[PDB]
Amino acid sequence: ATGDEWWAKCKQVDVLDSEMSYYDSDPGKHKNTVIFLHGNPTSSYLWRNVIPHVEPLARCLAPDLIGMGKSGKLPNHSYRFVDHYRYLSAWFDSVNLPEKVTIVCHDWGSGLGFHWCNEHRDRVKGIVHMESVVDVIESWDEWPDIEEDIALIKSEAGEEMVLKKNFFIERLLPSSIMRKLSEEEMDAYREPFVEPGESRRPTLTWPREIPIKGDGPEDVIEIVKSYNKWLSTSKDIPKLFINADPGFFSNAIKKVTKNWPNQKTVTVKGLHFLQEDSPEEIGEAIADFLNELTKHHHHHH
Ligand SMILES: O=C(Cc1ccc(O)cc1)Nc1ncc(-c2ccc(O)cc2)nc1Cc1ccccc1
Repeated sequence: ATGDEWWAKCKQVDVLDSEMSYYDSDPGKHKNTVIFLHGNPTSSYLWRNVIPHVEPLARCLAPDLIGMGKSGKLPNHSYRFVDHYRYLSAWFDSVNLPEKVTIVCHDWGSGLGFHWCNEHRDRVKGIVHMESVVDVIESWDEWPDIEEDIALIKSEAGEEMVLKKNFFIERLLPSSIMRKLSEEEMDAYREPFVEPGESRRPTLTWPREIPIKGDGPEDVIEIVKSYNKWLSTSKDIPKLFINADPGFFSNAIKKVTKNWPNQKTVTVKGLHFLQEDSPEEIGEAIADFLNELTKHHHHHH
């Protein structure tokens, strides 16, 4: 599936001063509805082999975050978490969502989705999350050891690595898929970032936002602390954690969420970009989760 083939099935809608591209399986159809949120450095294309398993059960939306995929670029090249939330938040209001939705999310898309859910709790049918931002990083012994890499990316070498050498696309992304991407799959991911310079800025700002205790930005830390607190006691919100084996953040997520009520776990084969190694098994687990939702079980503990 080429990039042009994927985006040919996608829509665009104005958002604030810009526009966002997005996949919509059933525009205008008020039914069971699932929103898929990608992360860094991917796009809605990441969900292309997952959505077909969910589409029979739900209208599927998968937006391109601002500055990414086929969505607009911001002329000031500010793509902090709050910048992204601004546009995603407005996007939610513009695609005719029913009263409650299910969020499926990955990486920084789970940061944005968790926060959106925290701020619209009455609209959350359920949350599927994987390789997700579930808490502030307080110890590098509980987490993958990227301390030195984050420091490196925060320095001036970050601009060279990403703006000029597109590090996240050309090295990080394929390093954390187990299979080898086809070269039309790789071009799909290169496509939004082919012009060197500031078009790649979103893939540099995103790791610069990572919520590290005593090193991460206070606004992202407060947002994460506050949706982590909410999720930790969200007994009324059904949740699926898709664990990637061996994964990247998966092991740290496994233990950060031990205490969370009403969360089931399913493990699949994968590193960070698990959707490219087990698309079908991720798709089936979502369909199972969605079939169980409709039973609206009254859980005891
Ligand atoms: O900052 C993030 C977002 C994030 C996701 C989950 C989570 O629990 C906390 C934060 N991710 C990130 N941020 C920075 C880096 C990173 C940067 C440089 C480097 O040499 C290695 C990893 N990696 C990553 C994730 C990643 C992506 C692809 C492959 C491996 C790992």
